[PDB]
Amino acid sequence: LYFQGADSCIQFTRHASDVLLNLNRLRSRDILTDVVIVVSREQFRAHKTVLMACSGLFYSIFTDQLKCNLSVINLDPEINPEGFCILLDFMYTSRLNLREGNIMAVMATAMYLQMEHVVDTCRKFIKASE
Amino acid sequence: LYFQGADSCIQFTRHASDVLLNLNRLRSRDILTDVVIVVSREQFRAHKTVLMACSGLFYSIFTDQLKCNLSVINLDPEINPEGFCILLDFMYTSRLNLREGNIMAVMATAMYLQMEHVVDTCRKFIKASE
Ligand SMILES: Cn1c(=O)c2c(c3cc(Nc4ccnc(Cl)c4C#N)ccc31)N[C@@H](C1CC1)C(F)(F)CO2
Ligand SMILES: Cn1c(=O)c2c(c3cc(Nc4ccnc(Cl)c4C#N)ccc31)N[C@@H](C1CC1)C(F)(F)CO2
Ligand SMILES: [Cl-]
Ligand SMILES: [Cl-]
Repeated sequence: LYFQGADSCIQFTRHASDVLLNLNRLRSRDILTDVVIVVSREQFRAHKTVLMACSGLFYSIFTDQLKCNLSVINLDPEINPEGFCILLDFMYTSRLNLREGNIMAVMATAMYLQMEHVVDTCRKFIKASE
Repeated sequence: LYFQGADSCIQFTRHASDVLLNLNRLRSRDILTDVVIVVSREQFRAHKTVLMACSGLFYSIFTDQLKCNLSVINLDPEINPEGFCILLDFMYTSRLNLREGNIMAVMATAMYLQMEHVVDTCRKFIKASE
């Protein structure tokens, strides 16, 4: 449940994961979602704070004085919707559903979105299959 | 960095804590904060999604069709501002700064805010000092 942290302060082991679980439940129920990400013919509702916390691209967009107030964000039409969906799920769950059939699209999408450790992980899995 | 989850899916160990760290950085810079919590003469800016994810009281308030749109929320004037501050910091960090001089106020505030495991932890620490 809790432990003594290195800073001599009480820390709750599952707190961060339980907060993320609740943020994903709010997303699933469309509660307090404040942006729709458009990827070709597909739309994905989300919370800007979670997107900024998980992506260098979204962090840049939503800290821009003009774009921070947009309710619709259109991604590059070359982005694969399934690749984006897999990464949005990862943002809200810490689970990345990589498969042989989606890894190239997930990697290209993570490069565009500036999610470096995901890109590095994709490169390592690709290197193992060559 | 990552591991094979029980659901045979790749999971990133530090993802949830790193997201929470970024949400606290946005709070510290007042980025995308969408509510001010008023506690007697003190004001605390925050993100409604994080408050709802961490409190039964805030979850009820921000799911109410009328209150979900309020930009200012006034707490009961009997709530101690320091106790609220300690709990808001806990929400964004997983670290609870309990001390002999603040534990009663933190416990009463956590009861009001419906943060059960925090209340239980406070009760256990109080029981040890009697
Ligand atoms: C480059 N980059 C990544 O490669 C990356 C990111 C990531 C996040 C920001 N956002 C921030 C940076 C710094 N400060 C502030 Cl307030 C914010 C905010 N808000 C920026 C660049 C990023 N986030 C992680 C999650 C934390 C775990 C991710 F795994 F989802 C993908 O990897
Ligand atoms: C009663 N109660 C607590 O006692 C409690 C809570 C807590 C949260 C909600 N919020 C939700 C519930 C269910 N579903 C959805 Cl979408 C939401 C949302 N959003 C409700 C009741 C709660 N949150 C945890 C953090 C998760 C770790 C806390 F540690 F900060 C304090 O303990
Ligand atoms: Cl302990
Ligand atoms: Cl592994």
